[PDB]
Amino acid sequence: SLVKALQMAQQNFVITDASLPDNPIVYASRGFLTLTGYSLDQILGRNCRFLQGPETDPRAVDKIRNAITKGVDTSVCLLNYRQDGTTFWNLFFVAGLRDSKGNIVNYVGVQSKVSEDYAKLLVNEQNI
Amino acid sequence: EDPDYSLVKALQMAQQNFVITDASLPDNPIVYASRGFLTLTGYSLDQILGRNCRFLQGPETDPRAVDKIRNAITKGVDTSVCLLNYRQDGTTFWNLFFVAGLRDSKGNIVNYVGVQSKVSEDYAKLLVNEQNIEY
Ligand SMILES: *[C@@]12=NC3=[C]C([C])=C([C])[C]=C3N([C][C]([O])[C]([O])[C]([O])[C]OP([O])([O])=O)C1=NC(=O)[N]C2=O
Ligand SMILES: *[C@@]12=NC3=[C]C([C])=C([C])[C]=C3N([C][C]([O])[C]([O])[C]([O])[C]OP([O])([O])=O)C1=NC(=O)[N]C2=O
Repeated sequence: SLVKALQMAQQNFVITDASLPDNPIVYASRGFLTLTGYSLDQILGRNCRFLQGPETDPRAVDKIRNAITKGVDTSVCLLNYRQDGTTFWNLFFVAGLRDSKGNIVNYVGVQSKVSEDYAKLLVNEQNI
Repeated sequence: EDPDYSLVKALQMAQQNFVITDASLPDNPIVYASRGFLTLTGYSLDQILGRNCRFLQGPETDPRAVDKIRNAITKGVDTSVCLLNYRQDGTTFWNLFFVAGLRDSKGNIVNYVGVQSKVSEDYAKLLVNEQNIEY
């Protein structure tokens, strides 16, 4: 009763269109704007990867990239950057929205800023 | 290990037929719609976005069923309703849709997610008899 219990804050979510080449962001909640610091215009049309930066863990990025292309739902905690250049730890959950026949045309992303000590716990788990 | 998200679950059981409304905006207008909702209703994105979902309703739509959602919506309680909707061409179908409010850190509903589905005639009769029980 933790990983899901805390993460439950859902006002931070995006929707992406997989039918467009780089699975770009087609919708972002105002909460996502608040969290990331970006305007709607500087988000829409872009792959969510733009939040990442120098100190972002590449091996973590690889894990979700694979999860997404394989269509499996997963969550991941990695280092993200705001509009201004500050960094927060992002625990986000990505889930593919399958049509009646099982094809993914949209994806849901739910983002969460997590504390330092919780991030350390989540990252170490990923290091296995 | 993995979350039981109100939003994620509502969406996964949606069958690519859903919308997102913005509660902060006047009259809780649709700010996103899946292609599934597009084909179902016959409207284009330009004919949908910025509008309240009530535009799918018409002369025969049960005003009682409508009252049910309106109430559940103002009280921020998740519910599903089966009412008669009208496509852009004016043909009718029975819509069984589910709506769930999304709250911010302060508990305020800032977004709604709706999940619509066309139901067969025989199935509708069932859902409606059940619906009528509370009266
Ligand atoms: C971003 N959230 C997010 C939400 C959705 C629904 C999807 C599909 C992806 C993300 N990403 C992951 C990112 O876009 C990309 O998939 C990964 O970087 C791996 O692919 P690449 O090609 O870059 O190796 C999110 N990434 C973030 O860093 N933060 C989020 O909140
Ligand atoms: C519409 N789906 C739908 C989805 C969401 C997310 C929300 C918030 C509402 C709907 N409506 C209900 C409608 O917009 C309105 O809230 C009710 O009619 C009651 O309000 P009013 O002020 O009009 O009495 C949906 N209505 C439909 O008829 N069909 C759906 O698919």
